[PDB]
Amino acid sequence: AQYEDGKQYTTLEKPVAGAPQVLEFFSFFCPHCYQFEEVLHISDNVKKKLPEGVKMTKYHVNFMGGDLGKDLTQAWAVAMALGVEDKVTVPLFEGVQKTQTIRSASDIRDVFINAGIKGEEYDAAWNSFVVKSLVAQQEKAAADVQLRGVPAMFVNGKYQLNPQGMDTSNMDVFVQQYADTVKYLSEK
Repeated sequence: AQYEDGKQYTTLEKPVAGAPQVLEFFSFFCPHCYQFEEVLHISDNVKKKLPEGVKMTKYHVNFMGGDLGKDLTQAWAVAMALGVEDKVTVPLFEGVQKTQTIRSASDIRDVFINAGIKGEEYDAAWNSFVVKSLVAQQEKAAADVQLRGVPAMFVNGKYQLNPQGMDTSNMDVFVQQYADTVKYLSEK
């Protein structure tokens, strides 16, 4: 074939019932995630090629950056709850990996404040049980697929993207190949 198990994707031996259709895992400590978001715009290009009636989910993971890693997962829960993912993703990535001005929960908070979310509104979210379950979901989804690395994408809880098996000579070509694979896996 032209798409073959083990080449552009791998198949999960232990399939995951009821999973989100397109599920992506990242970490703000993850250098390739930085690339995936800021240089490649993977999530967005995948979306551009998905059929619609297709829900796209992105979750943070705990296993990088120790204590701040967890904070970052709670903060992403807050971002999801407030629907401000698009206003913090870039300053969070740059704060962790470019300028290195994120060192504590408080610095994470500053990004939101400067992105216009109100202090009160952030702290309330931060402490809300809706946010707790949202953190729980993120962890549960990671746990369901035996996740030990990011960036990672899963399609219908049964296929995992395999980007090491795609040409990286041209960044645009890498993205299209990636996205087209998601779409093929989507229709499978």
